[PDB]
Amino acid sequence: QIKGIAASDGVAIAKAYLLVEPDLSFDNESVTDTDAEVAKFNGALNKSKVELTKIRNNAEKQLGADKAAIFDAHLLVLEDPELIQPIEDKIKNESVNAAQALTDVSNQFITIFESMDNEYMAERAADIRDVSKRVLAHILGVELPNPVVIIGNDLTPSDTAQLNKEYVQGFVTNIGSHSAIMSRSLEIPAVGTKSITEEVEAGDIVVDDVLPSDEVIAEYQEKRENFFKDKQELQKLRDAESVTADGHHVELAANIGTPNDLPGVIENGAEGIGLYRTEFLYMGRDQMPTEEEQFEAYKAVLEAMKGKRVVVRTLDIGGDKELPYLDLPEEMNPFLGYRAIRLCLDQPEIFRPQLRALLRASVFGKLNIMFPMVATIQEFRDAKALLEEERANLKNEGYEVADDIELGIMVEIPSTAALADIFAKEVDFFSIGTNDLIQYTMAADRMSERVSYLYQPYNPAILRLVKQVIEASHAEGKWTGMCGEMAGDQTAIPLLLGLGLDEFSMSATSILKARRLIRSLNESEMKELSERAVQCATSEEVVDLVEEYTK
Amino acid sequence: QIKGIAASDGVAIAKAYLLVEPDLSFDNESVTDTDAEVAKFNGALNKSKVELTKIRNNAEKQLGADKAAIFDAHLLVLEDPELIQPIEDKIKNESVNAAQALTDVSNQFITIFESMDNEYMAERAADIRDVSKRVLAHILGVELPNPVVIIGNDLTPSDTAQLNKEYVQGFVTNIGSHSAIMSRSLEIPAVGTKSITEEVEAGDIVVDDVLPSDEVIAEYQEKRENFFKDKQELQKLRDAESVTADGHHVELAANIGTPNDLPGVIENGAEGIGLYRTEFLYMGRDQMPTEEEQFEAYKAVLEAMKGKRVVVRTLDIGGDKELPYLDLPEEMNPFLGYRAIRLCLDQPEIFRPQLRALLRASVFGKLNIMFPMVATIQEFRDAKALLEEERANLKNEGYEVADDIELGIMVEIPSTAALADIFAKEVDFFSIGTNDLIQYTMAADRMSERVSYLYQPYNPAILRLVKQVIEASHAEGKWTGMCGEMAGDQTAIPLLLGLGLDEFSMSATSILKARRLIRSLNESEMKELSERAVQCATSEEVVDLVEEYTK
Repeated sequence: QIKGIAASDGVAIAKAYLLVEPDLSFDNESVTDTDAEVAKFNGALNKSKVELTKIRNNAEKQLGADKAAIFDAHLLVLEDPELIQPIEDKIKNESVNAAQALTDVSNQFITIFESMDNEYMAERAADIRDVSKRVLAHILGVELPNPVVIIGNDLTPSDTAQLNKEYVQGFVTNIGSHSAIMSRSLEIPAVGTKSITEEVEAGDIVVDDVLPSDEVIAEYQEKRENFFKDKQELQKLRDAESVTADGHHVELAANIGTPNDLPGVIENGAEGIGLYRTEFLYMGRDQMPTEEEQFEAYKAVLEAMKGKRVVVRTLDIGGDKELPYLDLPEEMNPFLGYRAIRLCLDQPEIFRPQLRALLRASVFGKLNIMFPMVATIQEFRDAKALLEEERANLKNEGYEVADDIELGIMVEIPSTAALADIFAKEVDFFSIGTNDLIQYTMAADRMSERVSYLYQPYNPAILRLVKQVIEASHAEGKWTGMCGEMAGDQTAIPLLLGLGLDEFSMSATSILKARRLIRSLNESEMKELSERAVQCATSEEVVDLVEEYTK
Repeated sequence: QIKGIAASDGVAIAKAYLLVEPDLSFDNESVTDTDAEVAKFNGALNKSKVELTKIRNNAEKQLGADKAAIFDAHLLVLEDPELIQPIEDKIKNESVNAAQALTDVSNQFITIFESMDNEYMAERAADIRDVSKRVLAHILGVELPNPVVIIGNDLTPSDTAQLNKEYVQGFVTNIGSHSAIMSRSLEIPAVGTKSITEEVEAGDIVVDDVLPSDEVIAEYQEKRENFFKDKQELQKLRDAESVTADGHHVELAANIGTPNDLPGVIENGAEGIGLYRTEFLYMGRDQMPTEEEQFEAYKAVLEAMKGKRVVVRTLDIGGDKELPYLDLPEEMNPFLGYRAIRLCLDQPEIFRPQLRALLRASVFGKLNIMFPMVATIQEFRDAKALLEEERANLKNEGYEVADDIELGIMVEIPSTAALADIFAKEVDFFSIGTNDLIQYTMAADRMSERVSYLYQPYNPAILRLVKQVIEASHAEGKWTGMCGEMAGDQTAIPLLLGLGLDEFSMSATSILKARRLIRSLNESEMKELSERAVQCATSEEVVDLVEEYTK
């Protein structure tokens, strides 16, 4: 029973392996029948060759290709006549046994090859030493490791590969890395010991380190069908609908910041993209991104989502970021200054390329465009007018532009929530960016440590502003989404459901667990939780109410 | 008709003065009756002395005291025998007239005294030259200036004082200072000319520069009874109530930042102090202010207001300010960080001295304590608990502490407005600090130029948050005040009245004009203006509605 119960999964229950290198010690004896001694050596030699030729071929046809070149090198050594002949001649002319004959001759090679200090000649001496050990073991009749719950002294980042990952089930508990690496990589169990070298015999274990009992072999056995159970039923929801137990439907979209995030979107079952952050196109470069370059990236995503909603956020950046082209002064409170839509409306030369590209990409999918940092109705109107201006420009140039592009704002500035009903008439949708709404509403820097205690996503104040935005959009027949981390928060989800949020958008690695929660919930019950939640005074009271309705 | 119609008031209509130095040129003649010529000189000498002795005495008994020492010096010169005798001897022995005799002898003195380069010997030569000119004028029979609408070539910061400020009514239009200074200082009119030296004769003007017409002398005459009319009826409201034409009562308090602001509070008719900023006690020093020092300053004001409400704001400061004692890190967005109540609750060693002093000072007047930057209900509760803790401490030490000290928060963080109804139960009052509420609600730095266009006090969003705070306090039987510049804004006042704000607090120099506006208004009509105002979409629409209801 050791520790280090991490690095990988749990519950293994298999045999063993013990990669401990056997005792290949021998006494330098003298032989009577040298011919027999030479045949003995030649027999171990060939046995080693068929062994290697089996290891090689059975490494490529599994999971090697490039891992199968060390064995061909191992094999090349054994074909070297300048190695074999000296051994045989020693057996004959010196009348010593094969074991020492092999060792003596191979040692000389090891000696000469390491004193060359070449990165390869030291590799050669390493191959000789490695294969010489194989023949020698055959020569002495000692069965050595080769391709169960593996267990070894150290952590070989080369030895742990020979075995077939298939039968290589269970775990691999050593004693402290090269072990904890493939531990989680092979998706197996682990459980960094020390005195594990004296556990069970060669027969044997149970990862989770228990080894055996034959009694409590049922507890962990079903505890395994509890680990795979969750992971399986979870991924099974990949295509399942996002519906509450009582039939209430919601959409679970993903937040991405690059077309490279697309694979994670599909493998998690997102129902669309609620936030396509576009800063990656502008940050880390010396020139602004061209219309054509942005077009390609918007179109790629629109098309890849096959008609699913894709909400692109126009440039949301300010002076606190590098940006060599463009000259943004220092600023005392950048989060309260010249940034996002303020910068874009003030510098249309950086905004037009983005709007033209979006407009052009709109024909390849279901595109929604949202503006960040809008504080006033006139700012939305100016942005929209500029979008319409380039719309007309694109048509007079022959380009096709989708006519039903929904325009919204990302609610983050409190004044925007205070006027929800007014914006709800001119806008097509709202998307609550709680990361910044919490910040501005609590007047606490989302990145500051000294005041992080005021960054309260569950505070009644936040819930109330979220509610008036949602209710304001529904009254005008529109919808409201959320792309702030809150939307993927297990504690917030129950509340958002009750409040009536239409679409939740989050990192792809959260949709599944979120879909699970949403299914095991009653909207009628969540609605009640939210009505009381917005009547609380503190965040703690809100939390207590959520742990209550989600017992 | 010149220009420069500023520097002072308007509408004068008086005589003239023309301080132009007369022509004191004379021809060096020869005299027959030297005795008569000496008596002539002696006659001008004595006439000058009684003239000066009159100027001296009639300078102290008016507005001089320290201005009456130049004349005694002027007089001391004329008593100097080393000056007189040489003149007389010249008249007798050289047989030349007094004019040249005086000039010649005085010149020598001027010569000798200026070549000494002393700051005083040059002052002596200046006195001689100045008084020598007086005798000489008498000697030639030339009436010179002495103590109407003054007019002169230059701007003498010494000549313009001889005349009695009483008869010195009207203005003083020169040609370009030493003129524009006392222009507004004497509260007279002005109207920086150039070719004004050739205006009206010695008889004569009308400041406002018209001079005379005897026809349009009625227009400006009543236009004067329009200037003094406003200024008079305005100060008459010093003791008048702050009531709307239809009987709605409100309080007009003052905002101060030091006991030295007290005189302006009384002379403007403030009905109390709505904001006593306490930063002055902490800024610009190397040690924190002691309890005793703060006590003295709070008590002084409490007592001086004779039972009128005095709302003290606890320390409202953050890292963006010097503050040598205390160590506040750099911070990227200080307005969104460690400051005000956040700093005080985190460093009670700086907060307790302030609360103890306030508690102690409470027995000398009607004190209200309000906390700044409160964002959460728990922050108010923690501040209150700490106040109660020192309350108990002070009583167990023998100090007296008023039991009815009202506790409130300065609403500036949006979350605070979103939860108005909750705070309205635990707090005694609210005081809207619109300077920062506008900033956080519009997410625009109150001090930043590039985004000042978003600092919109009349934006519907701001009006709505103000309204929900006021309505929330009234429902709990409490009151709401406002100390942001908005409360003293002529455009905002009509709206605040309609919204039902109980107390307006502003710089003392605004209460009068504000009281005027409030009186010439119908609350029932203002209430209607506000209901529509909170239904607008833009600031411009709000403004248009105010110019409409205040035609």
